Amino acid sequence: RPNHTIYINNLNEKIKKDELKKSLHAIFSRFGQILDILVSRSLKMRGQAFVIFKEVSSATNALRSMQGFPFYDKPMRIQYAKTDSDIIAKMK
RNA sequence: UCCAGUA
RNA sequence: GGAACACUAUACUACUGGAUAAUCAAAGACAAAUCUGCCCGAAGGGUUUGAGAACAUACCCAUUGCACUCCGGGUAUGCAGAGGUGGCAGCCUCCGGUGGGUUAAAACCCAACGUUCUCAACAAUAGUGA
Ligand SMILES: [Ca+2]
Ligand SMILES: [Ca+2]
Ligand SMILES: [Ca+2]
Ligand SMILES: [Ca+2]
Ligand SMILES: [Ca+2]
Ligand SMILES: [Ca+2]
Ligand SMILES: [Ca+2]
Ligand SMILES: [Ca+2]
Ligand SMILES: [Ca+2]
Ligand SMILES: [Ca+2]
Ligand SMILES: [Ca+2]
Ligand SMILES: [Ca+2]
Ligand SMILES: [Ca+2]
Ligand SMILES: [Ca+2]
Repeated sequence: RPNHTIYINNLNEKIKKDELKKSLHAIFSRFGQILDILVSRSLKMRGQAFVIFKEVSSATNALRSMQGFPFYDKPMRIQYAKTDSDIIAKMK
């Protein structure tokens, strides 16, 4: 079910944390306001990224019209955040 | 291993 | 450069180039100034080497992973960052290599950035100067 944050995995693991951040924000800006974007290259949190929007309609729209997107020769796998992000929890 | 210049 | 004021010589370290005649050339960052705030100490000043650890960058193995506190493993690499008396933050200047601006081209300018901590060793000798 719809949520401000979207979970993206199947991301090219060879990509630097800085480059990936700026690239993600770029392809997801046309969808709405981006409060933040979490990326880690840990053992557990790599190949993935959380991307938070300010509006749920933005996220819902981003998921739908970006699924399987060829992001670094690897078709994205977007999904809704199972849980809510801290940024949003401590707010409303 | 010596010699110069430089640092 | 030369390591706890400062300078010089020597041993010595590094860059670059040479063969007793040891060439020319190349190579070279501590130059200028000594800032602001806060904070810790009995005292603030390391152009040395090493060892751990962390971090970064190449590959290699493993990982398809729901986080929001950094944090898989392995091989190689790191030997350029500097000054402003400790630390954190900011600012000024320098050196370096990227990316912009301006030019006929430079030169000038703008911006972002550049390996850190811990332990251990070493910090000589000769001379000079408060
Ligand atoms: Ca010098
Ligand atoms: Ca000297
Ligand atoms: Ca000395
Ligand atoms: Ca000098
Ligand atoms: Ca000076
Ligand atoms: Ca005192
Ligand atoms: Ca110093
Ligand atoms: Ca690694
Ligand atoms: Ca290593
Ligand atoms: Ca370096
Ligand atoms: Ca410059
Ligand atoms: Ca110029
Ligand atoms: Ca800055
Ligand atoms: Ca100590």
